[PDB]
Amino acid sequence: QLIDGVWHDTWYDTKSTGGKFQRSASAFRNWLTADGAPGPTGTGGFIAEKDRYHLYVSLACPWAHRTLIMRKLKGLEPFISVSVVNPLMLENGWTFDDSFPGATGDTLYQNEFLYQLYLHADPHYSGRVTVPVLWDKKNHTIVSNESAEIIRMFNTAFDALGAKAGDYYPPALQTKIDELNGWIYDTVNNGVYKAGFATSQEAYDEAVAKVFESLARLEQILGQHRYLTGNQLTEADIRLWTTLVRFDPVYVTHFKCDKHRISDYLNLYGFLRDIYQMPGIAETVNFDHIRNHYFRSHKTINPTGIISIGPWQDLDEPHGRDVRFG
Amino acid sequence: GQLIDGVWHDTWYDTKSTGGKFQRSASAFRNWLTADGAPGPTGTGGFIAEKDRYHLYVSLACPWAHRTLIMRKLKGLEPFISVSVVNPLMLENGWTFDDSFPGATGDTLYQNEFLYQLYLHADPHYSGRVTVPVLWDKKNHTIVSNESAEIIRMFNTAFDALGAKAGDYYPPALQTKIDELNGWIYDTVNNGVYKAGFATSQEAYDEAVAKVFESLARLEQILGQHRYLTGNQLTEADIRLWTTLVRFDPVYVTHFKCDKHRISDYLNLYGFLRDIYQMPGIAETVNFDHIRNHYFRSHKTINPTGIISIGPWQDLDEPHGRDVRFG
Ligand SMILES: N[C@@H](CCC(=O)N[C@@H](CS)C(=O)NCC(=O)O)C(=O)O
Ligand SMILES: N[C@@H](CCC(=O)N[C@@H](CS)C(=O)NCC(=O)O)C(=O)O
Repeated sequence: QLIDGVWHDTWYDTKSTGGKFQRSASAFRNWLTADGAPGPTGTGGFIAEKDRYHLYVSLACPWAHRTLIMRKLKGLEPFISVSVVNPLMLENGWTFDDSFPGATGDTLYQNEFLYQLYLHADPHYSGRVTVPVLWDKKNHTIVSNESAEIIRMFNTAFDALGAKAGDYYPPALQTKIDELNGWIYDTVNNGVYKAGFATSQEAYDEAVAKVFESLARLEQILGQHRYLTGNQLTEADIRLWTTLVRFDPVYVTHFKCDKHRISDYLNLYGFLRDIYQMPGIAETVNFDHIRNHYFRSHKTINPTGIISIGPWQDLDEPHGRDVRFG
Repeated sequence: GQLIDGVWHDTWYDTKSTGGKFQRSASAFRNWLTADGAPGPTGTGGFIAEKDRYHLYVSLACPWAHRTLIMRKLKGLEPFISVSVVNPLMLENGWTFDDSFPGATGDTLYQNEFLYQLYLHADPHYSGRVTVPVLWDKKNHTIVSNESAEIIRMFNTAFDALGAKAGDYYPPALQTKIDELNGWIYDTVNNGVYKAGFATSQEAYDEAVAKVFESLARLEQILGQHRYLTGNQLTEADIRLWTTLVRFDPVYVTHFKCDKHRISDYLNLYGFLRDIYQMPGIAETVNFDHIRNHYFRSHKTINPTGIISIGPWQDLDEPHGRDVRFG
């Protein structure tokens, strides 16, 4: 964590006294727009254009992963450059230590720590230092560090400039999507963390049951049609998939969500391989980063730092859900 | 923890050592219970098979201790061997006689507080690990054996003339095959899962866990040829493999990170697991609460939180067919 301009090695902190962290922690909720107008929150004028915006991600984070997937589906590679922090999130938090294969270092300003860029945008900044970060190269500031919104910007803001066709938040499906997003976040995306980081046996039992209850639900839905809302791929699927692709390799063992493996569900496993095999998506998946990060960064639950050999799986097996449905 | 010169050490066992290759009690307890009281190949004589003399201190969580409980059922030795179950929580005092946990009985002979008190009684200045199972001699108030591989040999024959059920799980004809299996099954599986769970470095874990799955693969091949490891006869090699197998999905998979495959993913190993589990008398010896509680809560070095994972789903009651499939 990063308190009023200074870092604190998990020293967050001595306690509280006014009052939640803080008045600038989600002060990065601006929107990229096509006209430069401010979005529904934050301020303008971050207008969609080339060679201006940049992504700071870890390949290990399921939230940052969303933005990489949307970057591929929408053909935004020629508009949006990418920096990849080191997988080992140690005492300094996200680090620009390259050397780990696929780690790039701060390829813009050559900083040494992710928290440095947060300061370069607000030196009096109080709050968490998270990926993903959508960065304005021209104002040297943070547009947004909220992945749920970054993927919506990517969805339309670049269309006139030549983005690939696709709308992952179509006005018709929006209420279904917001609804799915609601419980999928609480019971699955964030669910596996509530379980893996649970404080007591009682906490863990409640969290992990929610996880598997929802999996049974999703298995059912997938079920009646190819994706969550029907025959159309939406951001609700992408948001579910980033957790799913990490489930068998990390969450099952590391976060003790071990009642069933994704590979045990007919549909969920098919869904997993489906999106996995979409052109361009496999390359955004890097299991070394994923596994090194979780097993080595979380000393409070895996003190030994040992990376388990991992549940067996083959994501390249043809899935036939394109045929099966509708 | 560990006893040093009669003194228990809360897991500072010891402050290194400076002396060094424990000990004069590394001689452990290796006497043999025999039919006529003659001495076995180690230890001394006088431990003749009889009623109301011998007792067994176990944990329901321990695969080694579990071997002796199973042999006790198969051979019908309940009339001759009484049993005490220590508490599953193995903390800073080692095995404990804390009842309160269901299945824990306290010390049914002398109501001690700690397993290590029994060791001290046998050897007031004992230096070594305080382990289960312990075969205790009520007459001479000492320890006969604390070596599970030998206790099962004793159970297998020592009582044959006093009413033990017919059955030889180490018969002359199969001894060579059995000894060979025991050798590699012990090093890569019974103890292999431990080498993996407690590996100090990533390299140590990598080598242990691969040998574990390499051996399961080999075992899967063997158990697709006949009902048991050596053919159509159950032997101690099966029993020794089984006690690990039954703990594999509830604990070793998650807790010891042996998670490439689940036993339920193997047709034959999973059949063999259900097959032995469903033999009369066997299921009573299995207590998943003791097992899952012991491993997750006791090993704070591996699992600081002491959280007990919900655990891989399984079902050992479903019929297995192995009684017919072969041969
Ligand atoms: N709500 C934000 C937060 C993203 C997030 O939780 N990122 C994690 C990755 S697991 C992170 O960088 N955490 C580091 C920290 O909290 O110190 C989002 O959806 O992107
Ligand atoms: N040599 C013993 C080994 C059994 C053993 O080490 N049991 C473990 C339980 S998993 C134990 O009592 N360990 C206690 C300790 O080391 O402190 C045998 O094979 O009978």
